Amino acid sequence: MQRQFTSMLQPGVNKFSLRMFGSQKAVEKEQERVKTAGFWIIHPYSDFRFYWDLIMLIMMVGNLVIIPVGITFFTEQTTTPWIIFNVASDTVFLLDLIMNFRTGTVNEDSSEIILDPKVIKMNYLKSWFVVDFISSIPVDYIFLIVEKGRALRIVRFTKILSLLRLLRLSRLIRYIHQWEEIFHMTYDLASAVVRIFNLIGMLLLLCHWDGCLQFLVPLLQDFPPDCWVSLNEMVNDSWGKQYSYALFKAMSHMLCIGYGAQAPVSMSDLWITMLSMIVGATCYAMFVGHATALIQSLDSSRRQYQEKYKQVEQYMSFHKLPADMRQKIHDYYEHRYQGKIFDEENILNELNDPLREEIVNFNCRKLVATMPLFANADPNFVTAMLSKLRFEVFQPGDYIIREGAVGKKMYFIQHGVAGVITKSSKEMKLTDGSYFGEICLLTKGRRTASVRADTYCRLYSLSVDNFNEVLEEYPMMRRAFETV
Amino acid sequence: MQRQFTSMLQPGVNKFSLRMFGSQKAVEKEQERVKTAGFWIIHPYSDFRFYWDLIMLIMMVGNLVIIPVGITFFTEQTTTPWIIFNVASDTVFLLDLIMNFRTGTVNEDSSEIILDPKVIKMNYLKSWFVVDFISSIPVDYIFLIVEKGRALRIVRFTKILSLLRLLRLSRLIRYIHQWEEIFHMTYDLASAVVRIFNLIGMLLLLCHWDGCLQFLVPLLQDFPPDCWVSLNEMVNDSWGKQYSYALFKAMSHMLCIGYGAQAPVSMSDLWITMLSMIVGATCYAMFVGHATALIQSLDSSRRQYQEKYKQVEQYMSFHKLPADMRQKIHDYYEHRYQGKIFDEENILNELNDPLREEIVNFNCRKLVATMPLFANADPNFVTAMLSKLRFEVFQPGDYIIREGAVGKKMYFIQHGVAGVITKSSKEMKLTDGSYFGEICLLTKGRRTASVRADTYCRLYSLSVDNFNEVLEEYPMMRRAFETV
Amino acid sequence: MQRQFTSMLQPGVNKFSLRMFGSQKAVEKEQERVKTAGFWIIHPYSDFRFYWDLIMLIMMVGNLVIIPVGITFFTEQTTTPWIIFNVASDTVFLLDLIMNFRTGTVNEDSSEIILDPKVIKMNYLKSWFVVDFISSIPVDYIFLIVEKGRALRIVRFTKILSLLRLLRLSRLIRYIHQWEEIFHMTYDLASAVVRIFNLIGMLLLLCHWDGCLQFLVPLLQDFPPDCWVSLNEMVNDSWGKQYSYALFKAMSHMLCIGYGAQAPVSMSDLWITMLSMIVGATCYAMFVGHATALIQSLDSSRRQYQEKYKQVEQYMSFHKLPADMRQKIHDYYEHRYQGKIFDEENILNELNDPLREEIVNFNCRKLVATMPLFANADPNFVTAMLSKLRFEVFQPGDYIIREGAVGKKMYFIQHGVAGVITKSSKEMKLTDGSYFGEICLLTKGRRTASVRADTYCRLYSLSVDNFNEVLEEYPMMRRAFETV
Amino acid sequence: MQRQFTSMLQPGVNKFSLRMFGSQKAVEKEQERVKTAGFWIIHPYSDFRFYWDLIMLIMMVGNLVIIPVGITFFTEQTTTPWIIFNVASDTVFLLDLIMNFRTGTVNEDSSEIILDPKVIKMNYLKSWFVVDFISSIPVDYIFLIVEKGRALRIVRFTKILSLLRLLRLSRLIRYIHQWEEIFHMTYDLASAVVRIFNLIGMLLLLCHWDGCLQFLVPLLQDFPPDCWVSLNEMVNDSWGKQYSYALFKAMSHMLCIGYGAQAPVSMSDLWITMLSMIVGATCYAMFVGHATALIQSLDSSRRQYQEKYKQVEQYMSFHKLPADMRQKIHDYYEHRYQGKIFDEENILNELNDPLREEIVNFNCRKLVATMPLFANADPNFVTAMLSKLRFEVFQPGDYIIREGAVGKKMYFIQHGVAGVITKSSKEMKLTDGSYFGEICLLTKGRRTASVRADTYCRLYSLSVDNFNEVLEEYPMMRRAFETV
Ligand SMILES: CC(C)c1cccc(C(C)C)c1O
Ligand SMILES: CC(C)c1cccc(C(C)C)c1O
Ligand SMILES: CC(C)c1cccc(C(C)C)c1O
Ligand SMILES: CC(C)c1cccc(C(C)C)c1O
Repeated sequence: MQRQFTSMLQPGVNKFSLRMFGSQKAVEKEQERVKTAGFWIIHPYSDFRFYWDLIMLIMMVGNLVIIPVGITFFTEQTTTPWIIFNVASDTVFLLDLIMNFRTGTVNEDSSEIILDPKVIKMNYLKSWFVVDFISSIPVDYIFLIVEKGRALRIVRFTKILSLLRLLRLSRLIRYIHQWEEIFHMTYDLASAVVRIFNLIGMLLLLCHWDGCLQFLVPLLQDFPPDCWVSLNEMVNDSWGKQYSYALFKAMSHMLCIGYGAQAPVSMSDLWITMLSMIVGATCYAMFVGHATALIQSLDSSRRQYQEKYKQVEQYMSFHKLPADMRQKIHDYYEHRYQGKIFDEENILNELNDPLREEIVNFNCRKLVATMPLFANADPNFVTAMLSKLRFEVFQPGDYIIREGAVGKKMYFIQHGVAGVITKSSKEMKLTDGSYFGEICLLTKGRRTASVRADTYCRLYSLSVDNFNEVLEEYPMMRRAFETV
Repeated sequence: MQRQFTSMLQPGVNKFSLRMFGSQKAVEKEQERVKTAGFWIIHPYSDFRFYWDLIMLIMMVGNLVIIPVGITFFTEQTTTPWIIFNVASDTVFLLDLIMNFRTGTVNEDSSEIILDPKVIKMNYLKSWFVVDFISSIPVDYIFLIVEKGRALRIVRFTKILSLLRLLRLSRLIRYIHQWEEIFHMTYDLASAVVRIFNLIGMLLLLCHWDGCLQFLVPLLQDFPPDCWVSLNEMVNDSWGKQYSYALFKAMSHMLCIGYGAQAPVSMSDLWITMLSMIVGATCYAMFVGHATALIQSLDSSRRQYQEKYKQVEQYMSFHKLPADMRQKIHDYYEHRYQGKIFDEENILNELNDPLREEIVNFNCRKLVATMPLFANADPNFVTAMLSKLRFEVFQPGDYIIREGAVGKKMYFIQHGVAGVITKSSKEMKLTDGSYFGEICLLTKGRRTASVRADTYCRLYSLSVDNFNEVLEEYPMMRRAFETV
Repeated sequence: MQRQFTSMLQPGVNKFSLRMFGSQKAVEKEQERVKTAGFWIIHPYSDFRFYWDLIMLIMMVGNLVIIPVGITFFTEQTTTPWIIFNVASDTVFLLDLIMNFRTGTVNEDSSEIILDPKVIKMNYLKSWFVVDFISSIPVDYIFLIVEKGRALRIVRFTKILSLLRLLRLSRLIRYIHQWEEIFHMTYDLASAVVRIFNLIGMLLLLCHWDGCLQFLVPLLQDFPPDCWVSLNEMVNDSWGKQYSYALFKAMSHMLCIGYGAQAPVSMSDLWITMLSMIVGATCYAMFVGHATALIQSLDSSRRQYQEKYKQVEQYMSFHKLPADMRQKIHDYYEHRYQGKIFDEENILNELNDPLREEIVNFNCRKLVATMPLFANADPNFVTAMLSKLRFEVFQPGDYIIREGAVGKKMYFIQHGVAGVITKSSKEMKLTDGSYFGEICLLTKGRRTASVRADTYCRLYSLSVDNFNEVLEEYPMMRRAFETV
Repeated sequence: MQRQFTSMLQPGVNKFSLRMFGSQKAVEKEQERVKTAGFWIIHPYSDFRFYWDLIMLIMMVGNLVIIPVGITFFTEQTTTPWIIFNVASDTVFLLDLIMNFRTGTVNEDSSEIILDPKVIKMNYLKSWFVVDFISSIPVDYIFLIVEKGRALRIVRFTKILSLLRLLRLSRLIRYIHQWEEIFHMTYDLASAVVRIFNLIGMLLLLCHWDGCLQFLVPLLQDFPPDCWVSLNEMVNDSWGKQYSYALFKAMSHMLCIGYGAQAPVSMSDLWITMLSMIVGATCYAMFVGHATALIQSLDSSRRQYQEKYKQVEQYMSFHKLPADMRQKIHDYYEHRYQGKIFDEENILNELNDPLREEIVNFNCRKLVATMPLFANADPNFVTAMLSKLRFEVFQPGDYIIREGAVGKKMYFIQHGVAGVITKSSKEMKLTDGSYFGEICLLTKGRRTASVRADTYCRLYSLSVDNFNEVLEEYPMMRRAFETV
C-alpha cells in the first residue's frame, strides 16, 4: 500500500533519528518535509536507504572479488553464466545510479538535508556521477556489439574495458563511510577498532587484485617466453593453481618476503613487481600506524595515571624530599586513588541535578543518616548538606585533629579505625560507620581531644563555612540547631 | 617599466603579507624599507622570489632525476644535447647563487627581515655559499679543459666530479621548507599530511640514486667478472634495461625483500648492498613513524572523547556505583554530548563580543522571544540576558522541579516533552518551544507544582542570581519587572 | 583441619583484600559472606585460587608446548609415557573444570562477588564451559575405544581430535588476565611492560604451533612427493631435525625473511605458507604497536616538558619579542623548573592536611624559624603562616623591590646572593638563609631601599594580604605583632 | 701540586654544579664535604670523573669493536701486538674498577651524595662489582698460565673465556646514562634525539657481534663440511673477506632480508640463524618505536593547534551553526591565534614580576604613552595600568561599540583601520596607533557614537572595573583624573 511505500522513504522515528533531530516532533517535521519535497524522494536516514545500501554492500563485496578473477583466469565471459552474472549485477548497479538522483545528501554543516530534486541532481553531476556511470553500464558488451558492424586483439582489449567495473570500489568506500557515521551515533564504537577492520578488508582486496594483475599482464601479452607463467611452465594449468600461484606471488611482493620462485627476468615482470612492492610496503606502514593507534586507545587510563604519577615524582625531586617522605606520599596516592585517574569536580559539574543527588545519596546517606543532628531533618535539607561533604584519606599514625587546636571540620568514618585520646580517659576506638568532631559546628576555639588514625581512615568531612552556607537557605532548621 | 620592476621585488599587499605584518600600513612600511635598503634588493616574501623559487623547484626536481642517470648509463656527456642541458642548468643555478646575495633572510626571532647587503652577504658566506657554489659551477668541464694543457681514467674521474651537482638537494630541502612555512600561514594545512608527501618524494629519490649507485660502482671498476652486471650478463644491454634492473636491485635492498637475482659475491657488491640495506631500513622506519603520526591526527576528536569517557568509567568504578546507575550515567553522557568533545567555557572565552552575541542569538532567541516578560524589552537587554542561559539535559522520569521545594531557576524547552503535575489538575504536557518555572523570578519559597521529564528534555535555565545581576545594569527594566 | 580447609577458600586479610574491600572489617564481612553462601565455595581472591591458578599456568604453558610436538613429530601416543602425561594432565584440567562451578566471579560493575551456586553455575554454562569441557576430556582416547566396537586413517583422524587440547589457551589467557588485574592493585606495574611480555609469550607460542603445522599438514597427507619434507629429503630424519627445520620454516614465513630452502610447489604448501605470512605480518605489526606504546611511556616527563616549553616559544613568537628577551625568558624557565614538569597547586590540593604540613615544614621551617617575628610564636601559627609562602626566582640584575615604590611582600632567601643599596650606605650583600622586606607588614607606602639580585636568587615571599588573613584566625598573636 | 690534585677530585663551581646544588656557597659546602669524607675521594660531578669516563668511553667503544674480531678472525692472540693491546686495556679497566671504590654515588632520592668509603664500597659489592671484575682481569691469560702446570682444545676453550671482556658493555651503558643525565641539566637536549642515537650505536654493535658469532660457531667446531663457511668455500680466505661475509650474513638475518647465499643446512646454522632473526626483528621494532616517538616530538605545536581547532569544529557541529557563521569563526581563529597554540594566562602566571613588566612594556608602552591621560603620569602607575590591558581582535564590519549602548571599556588600536560614525559628522577613520572610547572612564551611561572595524582591528582594551582597581592603589592620581 502507498502508506508503507511512503513510510519506507521518510526518516523513521527510531534510536538514530531521535538523537539526530532531537525529538519525535522534530522527526515528524523532517518527515513532513520529505513528504512535500517532490514525488518519491528518499531521505538519507530512511529504512529504504539502509536496506538498499545493505544490498549494495553485499553486491560490491561479491563483484569486486569475482570480476577480476573472471576476467583474468577464464578464457571468455561470453558464455551464459557470466552473461547472467554481469547483466544482473549491472542492472542493480544502474538502479543504484538512478536512486542517487532521488536521495537527499547530508551537509558538512549539518544544515537541513538537501532535498530539492534540482540540488540533489546538480550536486551528483558535479561529483560522483561520471565514475558511478562508467562502472554501472556494460561498456565491454556495448563495444563488442559496435564491433559487429582479428578476434584475439578484441578479446583482449575488451578485458581492459571489463575492469572499468572495479570503480565500484568508490561506492563501497562512500557507502561504508556513511553507515559508520550513523552507527557511531547509535552503538558506542571504539573508532580505532572500526578503522582497523576497514583497512584489513582493503588490504586483502588489494592483494587479491595484485594477484590478478600478476597473471593478467602476461595474459594480455600472450604469455611471452620470459614471463613467470612460462618460466614456471603453468600456462596450461587449471584456474585454481594459476590463481593460487599469482596470489602467492602478489602477497610475497607486498609483504616484502620474496619474489616467488625466482627474481623477475622480463621488463613487464620487473615493473609489475616494483609497483607491487611500493604499494604493499606503503600499505603495511599504514597498517602499523593503525595498529599503533588501536594499542594506544586500549590502555589510555593506565597511561594517564602513570603520566600523573610521574609528575608527582618530579615535584618531590624538585623539592629534594627525603626517601621516607616520598614513600609516604606514594603510599597515600595508592590508597587515595587506587590506580584510577579521574577529575571528580569536572565529572560532577557535567552531570545534571538528578544525577548528582542520586550519586551523593549512594555515597553518603548510609553515613550521615545515623547522626542525631540529621535523623530529625527534612530530606531536601539532608541532600543539600550531603553535597558539601569532602572525601579525605589518612594514613596510620596521622593526627586528624589535635587537642587544643581550633576546630573547623566534622568527620564521618567510611572505612578504617580511628582512636580518640585524652589524659582524662582510655583510648576509645572508632570504626567504619561512626562519626566525630561534631561539637565544632556549635562553638568556637579549642578541640577537646586528639583523634588519630590507627589504620587507613577513609572519611568524609563537613566544614563550618559550608554547614553555615547550607543553613542560610533553611532558616526553619537554624532554630533546631540552636536548640538540640 | 621600473614601476613594475621595483614592484616585483618588494612584499606585495596580499593574504600572506597582511597576516605576517598585521595591516596594509605595516606592509607599506616594509615596502618603503626595502625601497631604501639598497639597489635592487629582493624581499623574501616577494612575488619575484616566489616565481623564481618555483622555477628552481622545477629545475631541481628535473636535474636530480636526470643527472645521475646521464652520468651512470650513458657513455659520455661531451655530446651537444648533454652539453646544452648541463650548461643551461648550470647558468640558472648560478643566477640563483647570485640572487641569494640580493635576497633578505627571515630571522628565527621574527625580527625585522635582514636587508642590509653586508649582512645578507656575510650570513650566506658563513652558511650555504660553499655548498651552493661547488654545485653551481661546471667543475667537471673546467677540470676537463685544464687536462687539455690515458683517456679512460679521466672519463671516469670526471663522472665522480660530475655528481657534485647532487648537492643541489640542499637548495631543494631549503626552498621547500621556506614555502611550506609561508603556505602554512595561508592555506589551512594538516602538518602530518605535508610531512608525509615530502618524505615520499625523498624516498623515491633515494631509491633512484641507489639504483644509479648499484651500476655506477661496477662501471667505474670497468665491470669486473665477479659483479652483478657481469654475472647477469647485461654489460651490453640498452640503458633502459640496465636502469630497470639496477632500480629493482636497489628497491629490493631498501625494502629488505631480497638481493636481486642472487646474493652478492664481490667485496664492492657486499658493501654497496649493506649500505643500501642500512639506509633503506632506516628510511622505512622513519616512514612508519610519519604514517603513525598522520593516523593519530585523523581521529583525534574520537580518541579524546574515548579518553574523557574512560575517566567517567573510572569515577563510577572507584565509587562502586550500581550497574543501573552506571547505565543511567552512560545514557546521559550520550544524550548530553552526542559523541562530541569540546569545552564550551574555553571556546566562548576565546571569542570576541560580536561572535559570542551572534552564537547566543542563534541558539536562544527563538526560545526566549516568545515569553511575555521579554517580548516587551529592548534588544540590548535581551542579548545580555540570553548570555546567562545554561544548557541542561534531563532523562525520562527525572523531576526538574518538585512541588514545595524552594524555586531558584526558570526553564525553556528546546526539545523533548515535559509534564506539569499537581493534585488540583490534569497532567498538562509541555513541548519543544514552551517555558515553565517563570514565577521563581518574582517571589520567594515554594514551587507550586512538580515538573517531570516525559522524554529526554533539552532545555535552557536562567537562575535568579543571574537574572538579578543582569538587572543591576538595567534600572529602567526593574520597574517594569515589578509592574507586569 | 577444617579451620585451615575453610580458611584457604575465603578471602584472606592481606595487602590486596584490604585495598579491594577497604578495611579488615570489610574483609571479615566478605569472609562471613562466603562462609554462609553454600558448602565449600571458593572466593576468587582466595589463597587457594591463587595457588590452583599458579599450578594451572605451569600445566598450561607445559601442555601447549609439548602436545603439538608429541602429536606432530612422534609416530603414536599410545605408548605408556604419553598415556601417563595425557591422562595426568587431563585429570588436572578436569579438576579445574569442576572448581569453576565452586568459584565466585568478579562483576564488571564491582558489585558484591557472585557467590550463589546457581548463578556461578548458570553464568559458566552461558560462557566458557563448552570450550573448557571439550579441551578437558580425552576426546581422542574415548573415540579410539568407540572404534574398538584401516588403522592408518584412524591414527590420522585421531591426531586432529588430539589437538582439541589447544583450546586450553583460552584458560591461559583468562587466568593471566585475572592475576594481572590483581597484581596491578598490589605491586606498582607499568601497563605497557606487562602487555609487552604477554605478547612476546604469545608470539613465541604461535611460531611454535605454526612450526608444528608446517610438518603436520604433509604428515596427514602421508608426505606427498611435491611437499617440502619430501623435496628436502627429510621424511626419515630424527624428530629434532624435523622440528628445527619446521620451526625455521615457520619463523621465516612469519618474520617475512623467506620461504625456507625454496618457494612452495604444492597447493598445501602454498596455502599454509600464505596463512603463515598473513598471521605473522599481523602479529609483527601488533608487536611494533606495543613497542611504540612502551617507548612513549618511558620518557613521558621529558616529552611533556618539551611540549610545555614549545608553547612558551609560540607565545614569544606571536608577540614578536626580541632575541635577548627570549633568551632571558628561556634562562628563567631553566632556573625556575630545572627541566621538571609538575603542577604544584594540583599536587598540593590532592594531598591531605598532614602531608601538606609535612612538606611545608621540610621546605620552609629552616628559613622562617630564624626571623625574630616568628621565633616567639606558637607552632600551630607558624605552620599556618608557612603555607602562605610563595616560591619566586630572580635573575642577576633584577630589582626585587625598588626604593620609594609601595611595599606589599616580604622575602626569605633560600639560595643566591642579593644586595641592598641606598645613597645613605654601602651595598650590603645578603646570602642563602637571610631575609628582607620585613617592614612592609607593619606600615604603609614607600620601601626605604632597593634590593637587587646579584646571582640567581631563589626565595620565598609572604604578602600582606595573606599575613593579615593568617592573623584573623589568631587574635592572640595580633597584639604581639602590634607590640614587638 | 696537591692544590690541583684535590681541586680535580671535588665538584667544581661551574654551570652544572651551580644548577644542581643551587648556589656557589652550596657547591663550596659539598666541596668541604668531600675534602673531609676520607683520603682522595672522587665526587661523581668532578672534572676528574668527567675526563676519566671520557677515556673509558673511548676505550670501551674501541675494545667492544676490536675484541670479538680479534678472537674470531685471527689464529691466535699470543703474539706481541695482541698481548700489548689486551694487557694495556685490562690495566685501564682495572684502574677503573679501583676508582669505583673511591667515587661517590648519586642517590635516587637526590639526597646528599653517598661519600662514606664503607657505603661506596658496600653498595658496589651488592651491585656491579662481580660483572666489572670478571670483565677487567685477563681470565684467558691466567687460565693459560695455569694450564702450563691437546693444544687445539685449549686454544678453543680460551676463545670463549676471552669474550668475558664483552661485559664491559655494562660500563658503557652505565657511564653513557650518567653523562646524559648531566648533559640534560646543562645543554637543552631533545630526549627523543638522544635516545635515537644511543639505539643506532647499540644496533650497529649487535650486528657487528652477530657477524662475529656467525663465523665463531663454525670456527669452534673446526669448520664442519655442512656449515656456510665450508659450503661457500671460504675457510682459507683473508680475515677481511670472511668478516665482510659474516657481517653481510648477520645483517641479512637481522633486517629479515634473507639468509646469505642459501638457507641454513646444519643444526648450528639453523639455530644461530633463528637467534639472529628473533634478536634483529625485536631490535627493529624498538627502532620503529623510537622513530615514531621522535617524529611525534617534532611537530607537537602543530598537532596541538589541530586538536584545539577540531574541538572548535565539534562545538559548532553540536550547536548546528550555519556554514557562514562557521566560516566567520574559523576566520577569527586564524587572525586571533595565527596558527599558534599557547595559554597566555598560564605563561604570565609562571613568570616573575620583572619578566612580566618587561613583556608588558614591549607590547603596550608604544600605544598607551601617546594618550594625554597617561603622558602626565608616574612610570610605576603606567606599568600597573598596562598589566590590565586585554588583547581583542575584530573582523571587518563588526561594531566594537554602538551609539546609545552603555560604555564599559576603552580601546587602543595596535593594527587595522576602524571608523567612528554618527549623524552629526563624516565617517572619521582611525588607524594603527590611535585610541578611542576614552570618555567611558569618567562618566556613566550612553556611548556618543558607533565604532566599526573597517579592516581586521587588533586592539587592546581597558575596562572601568580594572581602571578603578588600579586607582585604589594610587590616590595621588585620582585627584588628577577628576581634574584634567
Ligand atoms: C597487501 C597485503 C599483502 C597486506 C599488506 C599489509 C598487511 C596485511 C595484513 C597481513 C595485515 C596484508 O594482507
Ligand atoms: C627507499 C625506498 C625503497 C623506500 C623506502 C621506504 C618506503 C618507501 C615507500 C614504499 C613508502 C620507499 O619507496
Ligand atoms: C610469530 C613470530 C615469528 C614473531 C612475530 C613477530 C615478532 C616476534 C618477536 C621477534 C618480537 C616473533 O617471534
Ligand atoms: C641489528 C641491525 C641489523 C639493525 C637492526 C634494526 C635497525 C638497524 C638500523 C638500519 C636502524 C640495524 O642496523
